[PDB]
Amino acid sequence: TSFTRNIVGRDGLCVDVRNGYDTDGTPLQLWPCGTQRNQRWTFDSDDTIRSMGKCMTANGLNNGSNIVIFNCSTAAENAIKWEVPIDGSIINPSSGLVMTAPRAASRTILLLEDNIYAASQGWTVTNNVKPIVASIVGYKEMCLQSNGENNGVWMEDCEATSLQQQWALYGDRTIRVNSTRGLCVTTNGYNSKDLIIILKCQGLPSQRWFFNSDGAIVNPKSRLVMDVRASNVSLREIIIFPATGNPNQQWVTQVLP
Ligand SMILES: *[C@@H]1O[C@H](CO)[C@@H](O[C@@H]2O[C@H](CO)[C@@H](O)[C@H](O)[C@H]2NC(C)=O)[C@H](O[C@@H]2O[C@@H](C)[C@@H](O)[C@@H](O)[C@@H]2O)[C@H]1NC(C)=O
Ligand SMILES: *[C@@H]1O[C@H](CO)[C@@H](O[C@@H]2O[C@H](CO)[C@@H](O)[C@H](O)[C@H]2NC(C)=O)[C@H](O[C@@H]2O[C@@H](C)[C@@H](O)[C@@H](O)[C@@H]2O)[C@H]1NC(C)=O
Ligand SMILES: *[C@@H]1O[C@H](CO)[C@@H](O[C@@H]2O[C@H](CO)[C@@H](O)[C@H](O)[C@H]2NC(C)=O)[C@H](O)[C@H]1NC(C)=O
Ligand SMILES: CC(=O)N[C@@H]1[C@@H](O)[C@@H](O)[C@@H](CO)O[C@@H]1O
Ligand SMILES: CC(=O)N[C@@H]1[C@@H](O)[C@@H](O)[C@@H](CO)O[C@@H]1O
Ligand SMILES: *[C@@H]1O[C@H](CO)[C@@H](O)[C@H](O)[C@H]1NC(C)=O
Repeated sequence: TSFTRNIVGRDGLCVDVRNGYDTDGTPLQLWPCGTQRNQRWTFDSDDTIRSMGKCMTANGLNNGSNIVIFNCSTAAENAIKWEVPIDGSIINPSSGLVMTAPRAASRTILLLEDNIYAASQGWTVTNNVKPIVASIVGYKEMCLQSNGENNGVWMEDCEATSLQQQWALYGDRTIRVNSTRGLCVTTNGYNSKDLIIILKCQGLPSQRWFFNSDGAIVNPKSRLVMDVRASNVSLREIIIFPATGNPNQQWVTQVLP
């Protein structure tokens, strides 16, 4: 009834108990991923998440409160229970606040903040601490392709040799240009028909995505899903749109060699 994994988030860095100290109150931070014990988190059926025999703990339950390691028995019960929603958040049920990395840098200290569905609030519980590299196959068995910073994404015939068809699926729930990992698939607004482009990763809600069980790629803040505009690949426009279940909104990841 328990299992142990890393937790990968912002910029592909991992949740790390700072300096590897286990004394009560030691902050959680981002640090490059590894196998050290202070990055190994055990998920127990009691909804605790433990490292080095101690619990991930909200040191307070307010906007901006720090998350620390603390003795599981002596901490407040409200402070040591967590849930891992399917969209990749890590939520403290008592407060409703979510784990947030407010900066991308190593040594950034993790905070509970109001959920805004930001990419800074996306996490992946996994033993593979590298981004998964895949083509994103969609409408007409075509492949999603990048076309540079600030430009639209669009569909093209799948080519094993097209680097701009290769996507790094990061633990913070961002979809990144594999060959330029500072750049993120980004919706240019949260309204229906807003265009999906490539922009510098800035941890924004516009840069967060969820691969749901229906084959959709969902932007959690807007609720909207990636859509090949008008089922017309020649428009070279991918938008966000309400989920319809139609072929122009169905996507599969295909892992690359
Ligand atoms: C919870 O904490 C967040 C980080 O402190 C707040 O965002 C920050 O709000 C500051 C003004 O209080 C502003 O100068 C900062 O730029 C901003 N930081 C970022 C990165 O957004 C947040 O406050 C809400 O959202 C901001 C953008 C403003 O609209 C505030 O008026 C809001 O209160 C805090 N959230 C809440 C609901 O308290
Ligand atoms: C969490 O805090 C508990 C209360 O301070 C620790 O249990 C206490 O450990 C003392 C020193 O080891 C021991 O004298 C006390 O009998 C015991 N108190 C109680 C109420 O059990 C606990 O330490 C862990 O569990 C105890 C029982 C021993 O097995 C320790 O060796 C364990 O470290 C603290 N937990 C951790 C992980 O530090
Ligand atoms: C995706 O991009 C990554 C990062 O640039 C590429 O990975 C590098 O590949 C070279 C050659 O194999 C290795 O020597 C490095 O160790 C890799 N870097 C990292 C950080 O993993 C990768 O080849 C790209 N393409 C695919 C399909 O993954
Ligand atoms: C093994 C070990 O304790 N490693 C930690 C690492 O996980 C990180 O916490 C870093 C900076 O705070 O301090 C050490 O290098
Ligand atoms: C079935 C079909 O092509 N639906 C598309 C829809 O998915 C979206 O792209 C919209 C934008 O105006 O255009 C059409 O309704
Ligand atoms: C698809 O888009 C292209 C390019 O803009 C346009 O020329 C064409 O007529 C469109 N096809 C349909 C069926 O609307």
